[PDB]
Amino acid sequence: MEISSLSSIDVFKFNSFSKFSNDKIGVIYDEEKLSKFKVIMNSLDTSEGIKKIEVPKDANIESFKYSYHIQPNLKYVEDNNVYDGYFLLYILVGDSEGKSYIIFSGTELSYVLDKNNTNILKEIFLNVKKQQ
Amino acid sequence: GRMEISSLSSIDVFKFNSFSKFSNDKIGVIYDEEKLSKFKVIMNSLDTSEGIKKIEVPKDANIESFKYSYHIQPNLKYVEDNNVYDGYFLLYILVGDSEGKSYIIFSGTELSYVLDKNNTNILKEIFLNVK
Repeated sequence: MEISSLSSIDVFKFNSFSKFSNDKIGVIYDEEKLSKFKVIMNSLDTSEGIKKIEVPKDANIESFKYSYHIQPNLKYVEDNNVYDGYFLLYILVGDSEGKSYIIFSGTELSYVLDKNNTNILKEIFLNVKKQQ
Repeated sequence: GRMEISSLSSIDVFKFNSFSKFSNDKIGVIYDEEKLSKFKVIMNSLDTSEGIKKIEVPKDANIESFKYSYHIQPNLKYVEDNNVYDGYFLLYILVGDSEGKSYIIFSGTELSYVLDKNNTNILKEIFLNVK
């Protein structure tokens, strides 16, 4: 299963570490931001700058530049066929050490990302706005 | 991104013998997943990364300036309109000049890209010891 494309990322207020948020902030549609997030998502288990870790249970949102619950809406390839899918993620971008975290909602699967990846995440999540 | 490369099966490598005609002088083939996956990422990021820039085709590039110069045929699968298709590209590639830059030119077109030092380092890994 490989992500071929993202169509959007729905962005929600980070209001829980256990339940995916229904407090919607906005949506990311920009092709370049989506392409950069795809690359990160496809490199979680194969990059020197990303590491699988236990869920940081004592993390809090005030320690990070950006904290959101996000739903990347995507297409993936499996068995030479294309499928529509999504993920429900908690994302914590840019702590005091320049690290970031991605947690898969409803699981204990999580990753820590290095400064290089954090810089990319800061580009992706800059000025998330509601059309209002 | 209406067309997204999902995977590469190989890259055929040919001698860089022209700036106008794709070479049929075969040197070898790259099969390594680590290498192919890195090349895939570059090809999908040509228009969407800070380290790659669309440029006019270089008018006075010399193969002697580069660590590697090849004509390459990446063999691939891509997604378009919810289908997986077989495809390929015919590229001229110039890897690692004295400024650490690399170039990709699409054979038979005016489409070309310059790649930064980070990408050049990746290309050097991909094109090390072609057999």
